[PDB]
Amino acid sequence: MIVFVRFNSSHGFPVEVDSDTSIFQLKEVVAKRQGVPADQLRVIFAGKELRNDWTVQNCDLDQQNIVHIVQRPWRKEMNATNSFYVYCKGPCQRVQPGKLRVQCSTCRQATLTLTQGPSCWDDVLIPNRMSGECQSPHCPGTSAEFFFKCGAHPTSDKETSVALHLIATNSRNITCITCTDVRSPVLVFQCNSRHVICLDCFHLYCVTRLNDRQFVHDPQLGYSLPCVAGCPNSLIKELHHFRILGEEQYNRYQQYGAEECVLQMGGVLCPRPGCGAGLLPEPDQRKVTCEGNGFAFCRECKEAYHEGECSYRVDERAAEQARWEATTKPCPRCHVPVEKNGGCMHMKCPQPQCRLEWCWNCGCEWNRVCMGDHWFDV
Ligand SMILES: [Cl-]
Ligand SMILES: [Zn+2]
Ligand SMILES: [Zn+2]
Ligand SMILES: [Zn+2]
Ligand SMILES: [Zn+2]
Ligand SMILES: [Zn+2]
Ligand SMILES: [Zn+2]
Ligand SMILES: [Zn+2]
Ligand SMILES: [Zn+2]
Repeated sequence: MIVFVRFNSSHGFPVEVDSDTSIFQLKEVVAKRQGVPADQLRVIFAGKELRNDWTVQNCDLDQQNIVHIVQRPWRKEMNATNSFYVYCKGPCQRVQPGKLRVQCSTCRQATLTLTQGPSCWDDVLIPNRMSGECQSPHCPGTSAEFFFKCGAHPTSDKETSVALHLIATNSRNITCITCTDVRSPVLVFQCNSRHVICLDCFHLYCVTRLNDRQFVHDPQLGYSLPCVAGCPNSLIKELHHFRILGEEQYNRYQQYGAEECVLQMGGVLCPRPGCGAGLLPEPDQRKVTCEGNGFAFCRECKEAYHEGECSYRVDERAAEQARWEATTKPCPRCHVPVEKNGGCMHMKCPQPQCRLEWCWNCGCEWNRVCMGDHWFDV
């Protein structure tokens, strides 16, 4: 039996299997075809992942179906303090806990005394949105500039990372829409229902819909994907979020609209996994080589050039389980209770004979580590 494997490319090259051929064996075959460890490969078919020990018959893989193969190792912390996540592009090259910092938006020093602590994303994302008096001599300094750095290791004061607004530490023990596991962290989709997806699933979701070319062109935004359950008006607008796919898959995303153009005209894409390059032959030509300015292929079947003939829904309970949205403490020194009034973890005690500033979560004296890790609740 012949199925088609899409591996980090939109053309599905063929592989022979029987009914009794296992998934982990199908992987082993594509693994040694492409110089890639099979303990990193993931079989995706009609939006469901196929398990190693399943067979073609267990999978109901008919003749001339199309599977996807994608390189993401499965990675098996729930109780984390942190509130924010950046994408660190060196060294880490992955999603890490963000460390939050503020400075005056004019002089650019750590001298801006904030009118009040932030409590939500818009406070620290939207420009000129919060305020204070800079202490710097002779600085007009009216506006706070919040910036994020990777938390995992030391960072200089200019070595910043982009925030991932959509990503949350899964403190609410919410299950994933696609795979139904309680994983942390998760990406919350900006649909009505706030459907939740784990980072693994997200990866697979993006890379398959990349190979399918089922990405959505929004006139006033570029190319993106909605919430996986097809929720209306849920395109991820904050396009820095497709950086969490790693350089290589992210680089395919940056080429997508360039490639879609080449097809618009009448050209066609090189099928090699790796080279996703666009080419513009004579409309009536059947032979096509990688000329921008590697190999020669057949315009029709997209194999090494030859002669004569060429050879979703999500679950209801999963989707309702996966919605992100579905008092006073004693002052650590004086012991008298205070309420929190918003999202901010910065507390001050109002008894004037103690007046301790403290972290609401930790019950310790307020400090840069709580400031950076969990200034506010999310
Ligand atoms: Cl975040
Ligand atoms: Zn880092
Ligand atoms: Zn200033
Ligand atoms: Zn998942
Ligand atoms: Zn949704
Ligand atoms: Zn090529
Ligand atoms: Zn052909
Ligand atoms: Zn007190
Ligand atoms: Zn704290």
